[PDB]
Amino acid sequence: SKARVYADVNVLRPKEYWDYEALTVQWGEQDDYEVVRKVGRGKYSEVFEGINVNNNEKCIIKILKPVKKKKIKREIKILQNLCGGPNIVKLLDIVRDQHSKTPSLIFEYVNNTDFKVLYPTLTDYDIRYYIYELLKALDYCHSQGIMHRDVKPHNVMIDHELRKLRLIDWGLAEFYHPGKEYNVRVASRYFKGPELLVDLQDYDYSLDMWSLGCMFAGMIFRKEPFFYGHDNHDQLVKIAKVLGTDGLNVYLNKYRIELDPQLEALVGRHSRKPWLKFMNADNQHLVSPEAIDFLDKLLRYDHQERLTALEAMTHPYFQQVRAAENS
Ligand SMILES: O=C(O)Cn1cnc2c(Br)c(Br)c(Br)c(Br)c21
Repeated sequence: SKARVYADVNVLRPKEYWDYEALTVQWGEQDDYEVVRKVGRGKYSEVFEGINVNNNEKCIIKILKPVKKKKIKREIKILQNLCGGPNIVKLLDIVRDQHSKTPSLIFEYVNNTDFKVLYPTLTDYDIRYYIYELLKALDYCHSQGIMHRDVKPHNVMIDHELRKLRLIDWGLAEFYHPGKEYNVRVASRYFKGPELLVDLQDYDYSLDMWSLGCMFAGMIFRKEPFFYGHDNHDQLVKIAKVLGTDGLNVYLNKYRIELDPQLEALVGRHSRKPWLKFMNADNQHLVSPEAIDFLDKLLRYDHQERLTALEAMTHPYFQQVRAAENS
């Protein structure tokens, strides 16, 4: 398998663009940044609102938990390469503690609202608008030879008062090289594409479009998360019960993949459910043939058949967002 767009971005660029192991980190001054309050945490970092003591401007300080040199360089290089792109979080400095060597990444501040409380209040137009803004970020990173590989609501910061969005946490992101076999232990379970779940390692930017489609399904159907598996096997089952097993077998045969027999046994046999099986009273104002059409074109087993992010931006579901942007 090869990406159908942007396959040659790293082939054409200087080796230094993508050879992140050759990066020499240029450390700033740790005392320029002071922690104000904790705002997030995860397996690989704790996140704080901070202040730059020189100019009294807010920032975000991401303090990294113990990590290999290779992995920190990958995230720094990808952030450096993407800084300035539409709706991409901006890495401003990189510092570390002298005694422990604990590194902190310093970002422009973003004033986010908890998605679990925000999404119930978004109107149909707001869903179209924020998904468009997220697609700007995905088409940009893909155009720069990068897959994010962890798109989920937790990594999409939205300041709803200011209608501003940033795609954050580039810690799982990778450069795309044609034919490379990648680790499938990426993304959050509920957003993992079928490629990860069936061990197709030569995947590409289209992985991010499956994760996007799971986010979008969750928003328009008001079902968080949309595919609610308890482990990676159960995740494929939850997908197969919606998309049907016929499509799955076609996919598996095309890429000459066989399922582990236990996984095969769990998946069983399922007809394709129609997307309208999911509409109900709470979500009804958000669900339309344009939304379903757009969703159906993202949630395909075959990663080669999904819309690209640039194709998604042009889908008529977004016509009003485009028209508004034009003036
Ligand atoms: O995980 C990350 O990269 C950083 N991270 C975690 N929670 C984060 C929040 Br809340 C904001 Br606002 C920003 Br900006 C980043 Br950057 C965050």
